[PDB]
Amino acid sequence: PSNATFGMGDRVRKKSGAAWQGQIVGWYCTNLTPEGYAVESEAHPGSVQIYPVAALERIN
Amino acid sequence: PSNATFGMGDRVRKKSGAAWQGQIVGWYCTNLTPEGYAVESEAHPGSVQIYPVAALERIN
Amino acid sequence: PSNATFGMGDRVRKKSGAAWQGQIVGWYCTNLTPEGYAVESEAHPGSVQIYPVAALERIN
Amino acid sequence: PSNATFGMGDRVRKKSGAAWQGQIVGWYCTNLTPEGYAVESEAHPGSVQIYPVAALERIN
Repeated sequence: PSNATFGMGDRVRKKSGAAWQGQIVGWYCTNLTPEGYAVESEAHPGSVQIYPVAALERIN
Repeated sequence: PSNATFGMGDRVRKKSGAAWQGQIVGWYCTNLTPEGYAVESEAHPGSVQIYPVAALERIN
Repeated sequence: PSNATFGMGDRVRKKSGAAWQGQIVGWYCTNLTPEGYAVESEAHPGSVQIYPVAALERIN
Repeated sequence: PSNATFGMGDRVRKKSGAAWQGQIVGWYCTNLTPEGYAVESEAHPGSVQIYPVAALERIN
């Protein structure tokens, strides 16, 4: 999107707390989370978790 | 999207099993769920659940 | 349990952020969340969310 | 429990669809899922998902 932090296919991980890592497969927006992403785990195919942008970091 | 069953803001509910109802706030796609939606509950603001298109119906 | 903050059937709600309210239906424990509860929403029968004890408050 | 299919610490996996594998860390019961388990992924420490007994199999 002309503005999003990440794009479909970006490989990301959660920065802290419970772990999660995999590819960006989607997106969501609410008043509480105005920029959120859906992420399919690379260890467990098919399982997707949603998180706010702040919780995620791209993997370099 | 030039093709999606639902659009942001559509009011939907789960057709069966565990209940869920509210507005479409997002979208996701995986091999397992090639057309999925994120839905923020209208009863519990801020809480979003993700589901495959098949599980949802627009509320008329 | 001879020690738990809440019991099955306790009516609770999330204290802040995304909302959630309903009855305690279960329990879990990990290193990250050594005291956690499963809660079935009272607005959406059948839908359960899990949270750490800290996030919940009994409803008086 | 004098009756449960699995016990805390059992190593299990989801039988089909989205994958999930790890240890049993908890339990829940609703009318919809009268026997459910919380499972912490062994690939993503700290992340727990809940499922009905039917969806899981112990790993031998």
